[PDB]
Amino acid sequence: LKWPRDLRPLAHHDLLYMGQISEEDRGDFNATLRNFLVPRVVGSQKHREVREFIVRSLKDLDWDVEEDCFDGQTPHGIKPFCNVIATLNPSACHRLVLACHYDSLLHKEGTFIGATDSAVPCAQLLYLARSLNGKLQNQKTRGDGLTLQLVFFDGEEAFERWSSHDSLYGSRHLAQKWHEDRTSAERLESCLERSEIANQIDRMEVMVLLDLLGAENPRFYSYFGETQPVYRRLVNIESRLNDAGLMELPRRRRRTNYFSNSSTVGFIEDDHIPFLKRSVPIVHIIPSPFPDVWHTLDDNEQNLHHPTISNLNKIFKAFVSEYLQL
Repeated sequence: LKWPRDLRPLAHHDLLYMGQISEEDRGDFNATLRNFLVPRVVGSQKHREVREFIVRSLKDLDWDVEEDCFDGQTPHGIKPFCNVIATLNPSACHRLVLACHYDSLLHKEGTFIGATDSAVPCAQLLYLARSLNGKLQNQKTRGDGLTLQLVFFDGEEAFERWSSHDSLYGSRHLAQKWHEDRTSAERLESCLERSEIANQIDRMEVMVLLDLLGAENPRFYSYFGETQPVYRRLVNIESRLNDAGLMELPRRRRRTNYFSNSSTVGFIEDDHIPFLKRSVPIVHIIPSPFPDVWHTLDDNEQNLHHPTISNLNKIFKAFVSEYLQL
């Protein structure tokens, strides 16, 4: 079946512009990232400070920001959780949703930063909102029924052994909340003609979930045939950026190959699961294999690979620009 929205290839001018990273761009991203490179344990002061920083950053950009807060039972007793949902144009029927988790694992061995997991994704979402703000604010005026939404999930990590009941606290909560919140196309602005809207979850046109990003040479695959048309845009954008010589490589005459033009047989549990189960199309931007530092105390700032992060930022900026026709 065809994707419900016609995907217009990015004009060369826009590809080149989105594929630019200046010294001011690097500095802004790095300043943003520094705010996340702290332990973010559920219920802790630093976790609250990170949430407040996300919320303030997006409110300052004139986004609608909801703090979806609740208490949930865990193997460590009752815990507070707060998802952050930022929506550029609340009234727009359809949302391109970009997401990640902002909590960090309570690690048995000691202080755990979770730099890839998911401090970098968090910073990338805020960087997108900041770097594209002018274009996003212009797009919001169009009345085209499409907008950008950023979701920062709380409580992705298990407190003890990962299980259906101990993991994905924020995403399970939000998916259920939105699924049970009934609405219809008539209540919303400019829904696509053949849309079936019965609840808030139906407004998530596609959820692009970023996780475990920041290590060198990640390998992505299309995890869902349903979103192959969207995934293939990431493949294409990466190819075009390489052809134009806009990717950072350590030697001349190399290419990045992050987005494999294949699917893989791999089952990964993550914040998309509660949405997938409710028919939200998913693009899961998570590497396979996971970074070598995964869930070790070495998942820290110095083990990040900055040229890779820069390259990913170019792909993501170009992707959002293409999808929203910025």
